[PDB]
Amino acid sequence: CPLMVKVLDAVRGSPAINVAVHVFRKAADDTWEPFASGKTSESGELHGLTTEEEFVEGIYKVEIDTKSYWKALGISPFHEHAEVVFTANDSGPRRYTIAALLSPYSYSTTAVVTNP
Amino acid sequence: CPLMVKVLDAVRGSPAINVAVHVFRKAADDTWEPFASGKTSESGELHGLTTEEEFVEGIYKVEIDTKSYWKALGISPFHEHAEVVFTANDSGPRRYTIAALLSPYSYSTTAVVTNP
Amino acid sequence: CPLMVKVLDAVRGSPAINVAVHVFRKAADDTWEPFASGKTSESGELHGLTTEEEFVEGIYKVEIDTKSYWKALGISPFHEHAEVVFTANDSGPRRYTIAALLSPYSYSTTAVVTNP
Amino acid sequence: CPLMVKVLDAVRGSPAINVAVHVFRKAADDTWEPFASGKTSESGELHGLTTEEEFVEGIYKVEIDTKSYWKALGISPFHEHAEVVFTANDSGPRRYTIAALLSPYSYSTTAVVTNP
Ligand SMILES: [Cu+2]
Ligand SMILES: [Cu+2]
Ligand SMILES: [Cu+2]
Ligand SMILES: [Cu+2]
Ligand SMILES: [Cu+2]
Ligand SMILES: [Cu+2]
Repeated sequence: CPLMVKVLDAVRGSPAINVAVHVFRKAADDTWEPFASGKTSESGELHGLTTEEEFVEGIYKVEIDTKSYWKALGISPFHEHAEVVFTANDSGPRRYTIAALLSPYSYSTTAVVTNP
Repeated sequence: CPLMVKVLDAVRGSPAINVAVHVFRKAADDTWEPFASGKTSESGELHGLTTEEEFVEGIYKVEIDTKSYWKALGISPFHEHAEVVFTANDSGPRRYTIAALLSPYSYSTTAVVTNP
Repeated sequence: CPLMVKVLDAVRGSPAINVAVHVFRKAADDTWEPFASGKTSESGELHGLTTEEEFVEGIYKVEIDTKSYWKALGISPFHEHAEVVFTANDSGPRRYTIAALLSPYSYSTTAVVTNP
Repeated sequence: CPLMVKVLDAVRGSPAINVAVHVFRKAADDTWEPFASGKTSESGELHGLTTEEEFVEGIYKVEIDTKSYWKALGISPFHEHAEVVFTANDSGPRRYTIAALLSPYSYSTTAVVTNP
């Protein structure tokens, strides 16, 4: 993968399992175009979103559907989503990991960029 | 001020001054109606977005735009568009503080909800 | 108050009330001398730890103890001992705010340094 | 590994490479006893700190030497360390990952516990 998402749950101290993730890419008309989506695995990871050939230079939006996650567990959270926007491949091809840490009233997101 | 926004820069341990903030409210037809807007002061806060008379039950979006903040540091390239969507006053009136913590590859946001 | 502590609970999106805070200052012999202590108020803040006359250049430790906070929620088991160590006023006097964000398996802390 | 540490740099959007990590275990006399230490790899990970047989029930302290890290890069940070305290194996044997996100004025730490 050049693009991985990883989601952690701060309440339970576990990976967030089975969370919906939607990735969008900013188009020429200046809207968000759907790019990929998936659900996190037992380990809280989502691999296989794209190929290197399909993950070109651009602006991407990762949208994690955290409200459904917290409601599945009986908790009414604050946010609808955890979002993060990043700019890809301005200097060509790279591994990208979007790490997200969730709690009912707070979250953080991080983009890690690695040249293998 | 039942609604307040505070923005901080985690590299420089400073308030983020002149961050544009826009707030929207979901209408009956499911479009986003404009609700309030402002800039963060010297202490990174924005108060006076609304009154309790106008801040009714609903679904609200707060968008922060950090462009002016970065530009004036002489960091033109990186800047942030961040958004939270939440449900307000569903169990009666509350004071909301939306706090955001910025960094070049990471973003955190937290919400503090009290009852006076 | 050139030194302030703010504690927030990220599960409940609330201030943490009655958190004991202790502050220490490194002495000439490299032992930690007691400097100040207090409890967080209703809004999760502690002010009045010191004056600018007493808050001189030095290396300071701030310890937060969340036991009373958890106990009163009926969460006895989990509680936190957290500590930050930092250098204060090295380039002249500054106001410091040490903010902490608690959760069962995660902890965040941030420092905001301004110059009045 | 039943114990891994993972450190990320929020400024550069990379793993934190070559950071010193010290792990302590709380002893019977109620002091911190040294348990293990190591440096993060190219990927920001430290594996091999212990065996399952040696990582028994107890209270552990992970101390990341972040000040040296930031100074290596030319930045005068706020904190001396990123710390985290956790309780291990109260319910027997588990994989533990201590994830840390660093910036010069803020950090977060998370303990992830997984039953393989
Ligand atoms: Cu959605
Ligand atoms: Cu309408
Ligand atoms: Cu813009
Ligand atoms: Cu002395
Ligand atoms: Cu204690
Ligand atoms: Cu050390």
